[PDB]
Parts: sequence; C-alpha cells; structure tokens
Amino acid sequence: GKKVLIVYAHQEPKSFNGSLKNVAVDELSRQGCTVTVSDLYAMNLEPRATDKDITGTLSNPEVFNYGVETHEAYKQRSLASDITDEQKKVREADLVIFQFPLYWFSVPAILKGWMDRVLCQGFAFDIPGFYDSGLLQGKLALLSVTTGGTAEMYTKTGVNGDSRYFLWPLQHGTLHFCGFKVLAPQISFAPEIASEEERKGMVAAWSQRLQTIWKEEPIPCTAHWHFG
Amino acid sequence: GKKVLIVYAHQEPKSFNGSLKNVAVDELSRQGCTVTVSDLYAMNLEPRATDKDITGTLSNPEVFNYGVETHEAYKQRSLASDITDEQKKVREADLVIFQFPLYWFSVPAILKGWMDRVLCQGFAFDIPGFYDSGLLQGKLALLSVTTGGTAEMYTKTGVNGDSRYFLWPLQHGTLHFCGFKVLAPQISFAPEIASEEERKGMVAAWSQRLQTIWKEEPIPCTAHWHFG
Ligand SMILES: Cc1cc2nc3c(=O)[nH]c(=O)nc-3n(C[C@H](O)[C@H](O)[C@H](O)COP(=O)(O)OP(=O)(O)OC[C@H]3O[C@@H](n4cnc5c(N)ncnc54)[C@H](O)[C@@H]3O)c2cc1C
Ligand SMILES: Cc1cc2nc3c(=O)[nH]c(=O)nc-3n(C[C@H](O)[C@H](O)[C@H](O)COP(=O)(O)OP(=O)(O)OC[C@H]3O[C@@H](n4cnc5c(N)ncnc54)[C@H](O)[C@@H]3O)c2cc1C
Ligand SMILES: CCOCc1nc2c(N)nc3ccccc3c2[nH]1
Ligand SMILES: CCOCc1nc2c(N)nc3ccccc3c2[nH]1
Ligand SMILES: CCOCc1nc2c(N)nc3ccccc3c2[nH]1
Ligand SMILES: CCOCc1nc2c(N)nc3ccccc3c2[nH]1
Ligand SMILES: [Zn+2]
Ligand SMILES: [Zn+2]
Repeated sequence: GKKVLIVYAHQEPKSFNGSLKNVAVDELSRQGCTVTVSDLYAMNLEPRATDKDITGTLSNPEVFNYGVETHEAYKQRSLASDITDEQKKVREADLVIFQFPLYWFSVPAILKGWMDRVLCQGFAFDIPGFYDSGLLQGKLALLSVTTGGTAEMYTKTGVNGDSRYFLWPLQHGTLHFCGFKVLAPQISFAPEIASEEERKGMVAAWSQRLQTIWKEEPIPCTAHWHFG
Repeated sequence: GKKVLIVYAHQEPKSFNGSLKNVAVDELSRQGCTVTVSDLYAMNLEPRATDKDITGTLSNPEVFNYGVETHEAYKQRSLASDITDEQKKVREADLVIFQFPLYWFSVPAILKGWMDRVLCQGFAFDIPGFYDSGLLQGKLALLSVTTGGTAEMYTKTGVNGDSRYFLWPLQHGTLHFCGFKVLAPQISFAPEIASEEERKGMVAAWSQRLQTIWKEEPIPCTAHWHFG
C-alpha cells in the first residue's frame, strides 16, 4: 500500500498541468494507492519565509535568522500549522511528485516557497545529515515539468541548453540534499504550441509511465548524470 | 549619471545581506548614482502569480493562462500597481543588483516571485526579443549572493558542485533571457561560519568592487562559462 503526495502548482484546473495532475490522481487511485494533492494556489500557500513561521519564543528575537529559528522551532514543535501539515504529508509519502510549469528555469515562486518553508533543518536535513544521509532517505521524488520551450531548444546546442542544466538545483540541490532518491523527470515540452494530438500523447505517456512507476529505479543524482 | 536598482531579499536589516545592501547604497550614493531599493520583505511583496495581477476583466476568464493574461495586461496597461511600480524602477535602471541569501541553490521565494511577476512578456522579453535581443538589452545585472557553504565546498569535485552550476537558471535562464548583460557574481561564502575579520574582508571587497563597477566587462553568459 503506497502513499503518494502530489505537490501541484498551477492556477487553472483545465490547464495542461491540471490534466497531468488529474491523470496522475486517476492512475494512482486506480492502482489502489493512497493519494494526496497539495494544490498550492487553491491553498493560497504562504511563500515568504518570515518570522510568522515560528509560533514559539525566538532563539534570538533581536536579530532574526530564518534558518536558525525554524530549525529550533522544528525541534520545539512550534512551526506554523501550514508547514506542520505539509511535513506530515511528506513524512507519510513514499513518492512525492511535483507537478508544475517551468518558470524562469525553475519552479513557480509558490512552489519555491513550499520548498523553502517545508524542508526545514531537523525535518528534511541536518548538518551533518544531507545528500545520501538526508532525513528523507527512503523516499522517492519526481519532477513533472511542463515548458514553453521545445525539446530542440533544450539541447546543448539550442538557445536554452540541456534540460539537465535546469534540473540540477531542484533534483540535486534540493531533493537529493534532503535524502530523496530521484526518479527520472517527466518533461512535457511545449504543450501550448503542440497539436491537440501531440498533447493527448504527452498526457497518455505520463499515464502509461505511472502504470509501472513502482518498478522504476531512481537516477544516480550525480554531477556526471547532469553534466557528463 | 547612472541609475541603480537593488532588489533586496532578506528579513533582517542587521544581517550580513543587510550589511551588503547598505554598503551598496552607501557607495553608489557617494558616487552620485541614482539609487532605488526594493526591500521585498518590508514591501511584503506578493510572490504568487495569480489573476489578481491583472486589474479588471480578463482576456479569457473561463480558462486562466497567467502568461497570456499578463502579456495582454502589459499591453493594455492593466497590470497590478505593485508589478508596474517595479517595472518603472527596472525600465529606468542601468544596473540591477540582486542581493539575497542562497535558498535551495536559488533565490528565496519572495525574490522568485519578483522575477515571475515583474519580468512579464512585452516588458522583459517577447517573441522575438530574448537572450541578446531581450527587451532589457544593454542593462547590467549582478547577483550578490551569500551562502551557507564554504568556497571549497562549491567546487567541481565537491558534493555541492561548482557554484557556477546553480547560477545558470538565474544568470542565463532569467537575466540573459531578458537581455541583461551579466556582471560576474559577487559570492560571499559562508558568512555565518566565517570569522568576524573574514566577514569584514567580504564587506570591504564588495565596497571596493562597487567603486569600479561601471568599468567592468560582463561575463560571456554561455553554457561553457557555467559548465565547461
Ligand atoms: C512567469 C513565467 C515564467 C516562465 N518561464 C519559462 C522558462 O524559463 N522556460 C520555459 O521553457 N518556459 C517558461 N514559461 C512558459 C511555461 O513554462 C509554459 O507556459 C507552461 O509550461 C505551459 O503549461 P500549461 O499547463 O500552462 O499549458 P496550457 O496553456 O494549460 O496548455 C496548452 C493547451 O493544452 C490544452 N490541454 C489541457 N489539457 C489537455 C489534454 N488532456 N489533452 C489535450 N490538450 C490539453 C489546454 O486547453 C491548452 O489550450 C514561463 C511562463 C511564465 C508565466
Ligand atoms: C530555506 C533556506 C535554504 C537554504 N539553502 C541553501 C543552499 O541551497 N545552499 C547554501 O549554501 N546555503 C543555503 N542556506 C543557508 C543560507 O544561504 C545562509 O544562511 C545565508 O546566506 C546567510 O546569510 P545571512 O545574511 O542570513 O547571514 P547572517 O546570519 O545575517 O550573518 C552572519 C554573521 O554576519 C554578521 N554580520 C552582519 N553584518 C556584518 C558586518 N558588516 N561585518 C561583519 N559581520 C557582520 C552577523 O551579525 C552574523 O553574525 C539556506 C538557508 C535557508 C533558510
Ligand atoms: C466534472 C469533471 O471535471 C473535470 C475533471 N476530470 C478529472 C479527472 N479525470 N480526475 C481528477 C482527479 C482529481 C481531481 C479532479 C479530477 C478531475 N476533474
Ligand atoms: C470510465 C470513465 O473514465 C474516465 C475517468 N474519469 C475520471 C474522474 N473524473 N475521476 C477519476 C478518479 C479516480 C479514478 C478514475 C477517475 C476517472 N476516470
Ligand atoms: C508566448 C507565451 O509565453 C510563454 C512563455 N514564457 C516564457 C519564458 N518566461 N521563458 C521561456 C524560455 C524559453 C522558452 C520559452 C519561454 C517562455 N514561453
Ligand atoms: C553543508 C553542506 O553544503 C553547504 C550548505 N550549507 C548549508 C546551510 N548552512 N544551510 C542550508 C539550509 C538549507 C539547505 C542547504 C543548506 C546548506 N548547504
Ligand atoms: Zn544528486
Ligand atoms: Zn547566458
């Protein structure tokens, strides 16, 4: 009995992202998986890292250091309930899927805020306690990304460079850092300019992959994998 | 007579980031430059890309497309005043400095929100009108970033990889994409770990650099610069 968390960052349910989220819920639900979706825009998730994220007495209330105070708050069980609720979902999940459109070679800010605020020290990593020793070891993560740019644009000789170049901060710097094993990304290139037929194929391809997702091995989340 | 915008993303004015911000304002003010600072946390800048960013009625209110609607809103002069206020500051600036702590190999979410919402189609880029032909072409941009990790950890052979790897989505995918010429990053490594005197050295180096900032050549913002 596998538990999946989908962290979803799109404003419109009828979007191509909305369709990819829905196809994931349907397929994983049909398999008998336990599925939870954090729909960040519908939640109006707070993206800003502020002192409101700590509900206890600050370690140093004169000079506010977000990393220090959230770490201490996590240990004192005194983080904001929105953070606490996301952490519970992550803690229960065997797989965390991130579904989002690429914004400036990265995640939309609302999803960046999820990362910034949820993956706090003591919960997702410690020092020491990162990369292969990260605290979310034993979990899988998968980026399901849609782009404006075509696949040709995301090659070493295209204007945007290899897609693996933009994956590094997310897959390695964030997910691997917290101990996740990373499944190969699902990149759906340029749905806005693809044909109706081609769009259905990309949605179908995602649905089909998910049928066998539990038998995939993660990528080796290495510099070598990303950069050759 | 040069104009500088500092986009600043730190919660605490007594922080090392706060100090680097103040040194920049002091030095550029002393030179006679026109200086403006967008203090994103003090402004409580909205980071989420939503339909509240378009004033009045939408192009397609049935199916919301953030990209399409903000492009149209830019042409119709119906973007939210927080966005248009930032665009005015960027339009006038000859140099834009971003001052921030590294969050998950990237910018803090509030600054990511600035990038997502301010740099809209029609203002920062168009088709055609990207990379060297971006709509902000000729302007200079500079990332002044502080890290938790030390310089020796941000090497090709270290666990984190070269610091240049994480600069790619920001310098290339964002700044170069909009036509900015990118000055070399100012990376202030591990101020929390560094000695008092080391920190003073890092502040003094930034102050020194700013004295001759207008004499600098930009970097070749290429895949080879970042990964070669
Ligand atoms: C602020 C910002 C920054 C950006 N930065 C970047 C960047 O750095 N790099 C980059 O490449 N791109 C970038 N983009 C572009 C962005 O990544 C794309 O616009 C996005 O990925 C498109 O996904 P979508 O779900 O919005 O597409 P949609 O517009 O929702 O999808 C296109 C069409 O597919 C249709 N569709 C939906 N479901 C289905 C289905 N089941 N079957 C068939 N058709 C369907 C929809 O009706 C729609 O008409 C950026 C966009 C913004 C707003
Ligand atoms: C959500 C999150 C994600 C992060 N992700 C990453 C990551 O991916 N990679 C990474 O490397 N790091 C990461 N970090 C760590 C973060 O980058 C550092 O904590 C940050 O850059 C430190 O900068 P600061 O300004 O907060 O330092 P501060 O703690 O404000 O400064 C350190 C010391 O400098 C002192 N100081 C201030 N001004 C001066 C002055 N003029 N002269 C001398 N001393 C002075 C202060 O008093 C303080 O003692 C992350 C942190 C968070 C919260
Ligand atoms: C009345 C039908 O409205 C469109 C819709 N289709 C789906 C779906 N296949 N799957 C879904 C899974 C989770 C949440 C929503 C959906 C969904 N919504
Ligand atoms: C026979 C109808 O086939 C299409 C289909 N629609 C949905 C749906 N709205 N929601 C679903 C939720 C869970 C699992 C499957 C679906 C689903 N399947
Ligand atoms: C025409 C409607 O606009 C969609 C779009 N926005 C972006 C962007 N900021 N950046 C991009 C970078 C590379 C390729 C495509 C994009 C892109 N596409
Ligand atoms: C220690 C291993 O590599 C460098 C590094 N230092 C920090 C830090 N002080 N704090 C962090 C907070 C969140 C995410 C990463 C870091 C981080 N990364
Ligand atoms: Zn890795
Ligand atoms: Zn470039």
